Amino acid sequence: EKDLLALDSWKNLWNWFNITNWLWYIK
Repeated sequence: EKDLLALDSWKNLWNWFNITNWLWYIK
């Protein structure tokens, strides 16, 4: 129950990119 595409384990990578956090200053 832990393949490579385990969305439960990928959720960590999708949260890694916090562009909305550093993008707050691009506007």
